[PDB]
Amino acid sequence: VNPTVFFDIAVDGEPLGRVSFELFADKVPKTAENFRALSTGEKGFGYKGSCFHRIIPGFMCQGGDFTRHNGTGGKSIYGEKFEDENFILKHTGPGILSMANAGPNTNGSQFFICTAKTEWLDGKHVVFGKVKEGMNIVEAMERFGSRNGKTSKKITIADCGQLE
Repeated sequence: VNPTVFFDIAVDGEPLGRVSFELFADKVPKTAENFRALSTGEKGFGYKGSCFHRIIPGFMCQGGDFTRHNGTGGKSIYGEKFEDENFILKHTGPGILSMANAGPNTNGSQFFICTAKTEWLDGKHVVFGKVKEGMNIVEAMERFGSRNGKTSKKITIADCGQLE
């Protein structure tokens, strides 16, 4: 009953592979529904064509800024920012999907994919999903990041949507 969405990832326009995510709609329904709608684009805007603007190997891949493409933009289906829903789920290891924010109750559309267990983020960023298939593709994305987060090639979401 938990939805599954996919990202087809392209590197400088060349297809890399597909990542699918389980969204924990049972535990964080309002936040999950945000990510799901933005993945299908059914509200008229969302993630298709946007880039991963910050990739730090051994830490995380950050994306979701589809209005300014650099970490300063984005917006939710609920408006420009929505509340921290809960912190039931923790940052337990690689593959965790969590919301970026700018302080309490500032969730928009930016998210990150953890590539290591980030426990210091617990209680500060809302965890709402996990990589289901294609963790190897996230590992391949990592190799295009750097210590300061700048990517050496452009990593884009060429297509996305709902599988299940």
